[PDB]
Amino acid sequence: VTVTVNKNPSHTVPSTLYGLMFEDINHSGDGGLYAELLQNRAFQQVTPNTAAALAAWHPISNAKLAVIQDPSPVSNALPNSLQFSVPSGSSGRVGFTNEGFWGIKVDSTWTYKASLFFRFPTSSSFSGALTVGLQTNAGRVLAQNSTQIRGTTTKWTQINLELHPTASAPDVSNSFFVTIDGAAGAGQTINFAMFSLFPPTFKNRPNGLRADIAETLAEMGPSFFRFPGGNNLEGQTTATRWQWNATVGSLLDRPGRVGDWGYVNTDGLGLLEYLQFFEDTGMEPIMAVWAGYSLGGTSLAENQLAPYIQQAIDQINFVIGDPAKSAPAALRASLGHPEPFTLRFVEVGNEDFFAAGSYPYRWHDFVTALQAQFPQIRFIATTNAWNPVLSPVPQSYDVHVYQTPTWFYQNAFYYDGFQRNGTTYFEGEYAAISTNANDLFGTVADGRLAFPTVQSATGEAAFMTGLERNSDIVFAASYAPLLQHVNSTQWTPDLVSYDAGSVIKSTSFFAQKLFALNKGDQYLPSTLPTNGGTLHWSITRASSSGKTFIKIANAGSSAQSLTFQLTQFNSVSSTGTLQVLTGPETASNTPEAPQAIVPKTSTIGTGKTFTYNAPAFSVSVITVTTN
Ligand SMILES: *[C@@H]1O[C@H](CO)[C@@H](O[C@@H]2O[C@H](CO)[C@@H](O[C@@H]3O[C@H](CO[C@H]4O[C@H](CO)[C@@H](O)[C@H](O)[C@@H]4O)[C@@H](O)[C@H](O)[C@@H]3O)[C@H](O)[C@H]2NC(C)=O)[C@H](O)[C@H]1NC(C)=O
Ligand SMILES: *[C@@H]1O[C@H](CO)[C@@H](O[C@@H]2O[C@H](CO)[C@@H](O)[C@H](O)[C@H]2NC(C)=O)[C@H](O)[C@H]1NC(C)=O
Ligand SMILES: *[C@@H]1O[C@H](CO)[C@@H](O[C@@H]2O[C@H](CO)[C@@H](O)[C@H](O)[C@H]2NC(C)=O)[C@H](O)[C@H]1NC(C)=O
Ligand SMILES: *[C@@H]1O[C@H](CO)[C@@H](O[C@@H]2O[C@H](CO)[C@@H](O)[C@H](O)[C@H]2NC(C)=O)[C@H](O)[C@H]1NC(C)=O
Ligand SMILES: [Cl-]
Repeated sequence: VTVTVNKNPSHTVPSTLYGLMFEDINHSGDGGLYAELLQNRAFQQVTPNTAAALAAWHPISNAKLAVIQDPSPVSNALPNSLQFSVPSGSSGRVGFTNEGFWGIKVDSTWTYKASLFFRFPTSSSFSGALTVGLQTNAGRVLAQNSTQIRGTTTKWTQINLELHPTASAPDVSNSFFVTIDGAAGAGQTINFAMFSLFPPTFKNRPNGLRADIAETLAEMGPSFFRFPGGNNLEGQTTATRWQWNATVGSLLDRPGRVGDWGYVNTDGLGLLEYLQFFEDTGMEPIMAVWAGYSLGGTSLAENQLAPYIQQAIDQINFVIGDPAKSAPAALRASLGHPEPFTLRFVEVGNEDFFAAGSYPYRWHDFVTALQAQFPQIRFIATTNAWNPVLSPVPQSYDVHVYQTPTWFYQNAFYYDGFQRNGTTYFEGEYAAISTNANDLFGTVADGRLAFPTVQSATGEAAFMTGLERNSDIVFAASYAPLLQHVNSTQWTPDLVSYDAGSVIKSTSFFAQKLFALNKGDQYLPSTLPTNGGTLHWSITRASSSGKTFIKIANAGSSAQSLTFQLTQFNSVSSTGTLQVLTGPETASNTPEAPQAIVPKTSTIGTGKTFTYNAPAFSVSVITVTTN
């Protein structure tokens, strides 16, 4: 195929074209990006006196454990405590462990910060050391530290101890422990609350993020971060929706909530931690607000919305408001960040195409109020575009699609037919999820992808060339989901996977990275690909340097030759860089083979006219300099 590349651009490529979509799914927040190592650290949103309330906690020796509704809890937000009892007639180490999120990486180059609160519910004669530490799951101590406590301590008391392992563990099958001497402790009861164990964090932020994951996200060169959902925004009912103000301030004051993926969220990854991550990485937010619908099916009635609209105003004021003018903005300043954060885009709800009967009045009432308070923000509608008709007219829509790899290359012209009428489009969730057109959301046995494949990433890349061609109206696009804990998964495939110790970069990750890191500010129109075909391309140019990025997706089973014609340019470099992602159709990066499929860089001969053989199932970027 002969591809003519015009010198005169057709439009400016948005700075926001490629970015990330986050919600806490597959333990992407708790157990993932948020660096806390203890699971069920504060007994949030569990039922006292059940086995479920003790999830992740285990006795050492003859310890007796129960989660209680404490008569004198550590805080209003944290009503549950761990009741630890040592039988009379005891000796030797006694206590309890936390298994982490399916393990804990123990590294001799890391300092860990352990903390907990305790009190004796009945004043006692106990006198002895409280030891915290890390052990292998077979019981070998890796690190420990201790402090003296007394049974006369009936008031809540925080212990803060560092841990300094001298040797790394051989694997991640390790636990945090708390012990006393069982002879000293015989017959004693202690109540505990609000445990925490942190490793070193990204940018050394207090209450911050897991560095290997945070660095992997920054490596893809994203421009935006959509958060906090996604389904995790919505709750199952009004009462269990995400609420900004429950996620800020002391961890003692964050109640947590039951999320939308079968597990409790601590809300330790809260609004300020998100915003600080954006500052640390150069991303801008696309922030969602709850919009009167929850996943159990209930829409608030129109005459019930006012307090929820106010809460959305408060949320935005926390991010951008003048501290002198609102309580939320004053709270951001009191938490150490008096300058406003950047916020250009707010999404109204999530997937309101499931509740399109009520979205017209919810959209109308939310956006009327929010646009008046925040004239500069662009509000994003979540129903299917133009059906139903919304008032006020949306300036943006969020479009989601989960489909087969084949659908993606067949639908690369999705935006070409749209009118250009001042509305922009956010492809806020997309992925090729299954090879089974008849059951997309099924099991791996029935075609669901466990991990992205070369097939899936190449189909996505073909669709992405269409997003880039149509970036006069498409302003943003993000794969979903972003993150997966391989030991606790509710959705596959995912962009980036991990266990307690290591990260896996998928084929799709590398397609996202190749697109985002090789993107000019000028879109150069070219000969169109075949609508419905397997071979697609998109060309952009950096206005300041002349670097010219030719992105090619061959989503089919045969190699195809392209002849690029750049004769409209006065000069084209005689060599270019070539970056190629390819492999067997069904190949994936997995925990067992995490680098099976990675990009390869080389040089190729270029000029005013030059050829390139795009392999079957490949994503290629050719970079030349043009003037
Ligand atoms: C700005 O440009 C937009 C993009 O071109 C315009 O969007 C179009 O808006 C009209 C309403 O004004 C929509 O038309 C409705 O279509 C439905 C039926 O639809 C569906 O089936 C067709 C096959 O026929 C399919 O293409 C869709 O995906 C659906 O499966 C009618 O029942 C209504 O009475 C009405 O005709 C278009 O659907 C819509 N196009 C797209 C691509 O979304 C928009 O109106 C413009 N906005 C302004 C303010 O001017
Ligand atoms: C036990 O924990 C304490 C408290 O975290 C550690 O003491 C700190 O050590 C660091 C690094 O040497 C100092 O910067 C702090 O000033 C110390 N704080 C206090 C309150 O003393 C101590 O190193 C830990 N001991 C072991 C064996 O891990
Ligand atoms: C977060 O703020 C919301 C208000 O924006 C609080 O919810 C209100 O709580 C009061 C007292 O229980 C109720 O009478 C109101 O009906 C609630 N309003 C809404 C909109 O839900 C919520 O309690 C705050 N969360 C925390 C942890 O303090
Ligand atoms: C967490 O998931 C990992 C990755 O799947 C598990 O490690 C694998 O375990 C299987 C079954 O024992 C082995 O065949 C693989 O070779 C292991 N893979 C790797 C890369 O080590 C791990 O066991 C899981 N952890 C828990 C606690 O279930
Ligand atoms: Cl397919």
